[PDB]
Amino acid sequence: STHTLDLSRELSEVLGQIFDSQQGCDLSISVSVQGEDALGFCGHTIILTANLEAQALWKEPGSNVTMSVDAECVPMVRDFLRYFYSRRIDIALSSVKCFHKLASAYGAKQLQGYCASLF
Amino acid sequence: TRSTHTLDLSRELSEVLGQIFDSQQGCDLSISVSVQGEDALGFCGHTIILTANLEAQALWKEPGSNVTMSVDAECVPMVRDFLRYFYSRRIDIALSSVKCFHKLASAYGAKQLQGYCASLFAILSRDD
Repeated sequence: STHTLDLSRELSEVLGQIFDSQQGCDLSISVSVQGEDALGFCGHTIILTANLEAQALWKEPGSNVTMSVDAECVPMVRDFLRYFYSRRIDIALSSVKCFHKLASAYGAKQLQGYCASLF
Repeated sequence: TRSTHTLDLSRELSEVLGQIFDSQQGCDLSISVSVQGEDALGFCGHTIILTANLEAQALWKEPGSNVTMSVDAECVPMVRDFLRYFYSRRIDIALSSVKCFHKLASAYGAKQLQGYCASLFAILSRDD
């Protein structure tokens, strides 16, 4: 007889909130838009290296990664990076075009396959 | 705005986080398990994962810190599964371990585990 306790349902948002806080980072993500560095974010190598979707972000702790995105796709970058942590993403008609561009350019094969089927 | 398509691959996360602890690589916390004074067994933690869990409140320390855990000689085999529970957020408890797992949770602020173990003996009050 073995009685199991499971509180693992929270883990999707638990990991998502680690990215939201932007504290204890060991990776710097710069978002260059129209030449100049428009936005900035940070990552946690320990969480990122565990996900095959975040293969583009599999770098040495302390490395600076430069993300070049279209001016149209600037609001969809935060959700895209959070998807590597949370492993959950909500896609609408207006964002399926931009999310497919990001997944193709940054090796998020599962997301790329999902966006392609939504057309 | 009327149609939203959601992708969810978050089911893996219980074991994904559990395997991070299993590997014992890329640690930024040293956990020394002492039994009757002298050091018996050693482990390592990841502050980023541990600080996210309220159960691991005892392990909420600066990256690089050395944490000492003073446990009973009987509760030594339950130490590895107790620390993994902070990562995986899942634990398998038996009749022989429910006594030890309640001692660990009470002494190291794992309130959810302490509450679960206490409710279990109302069921295990009998032999089998």
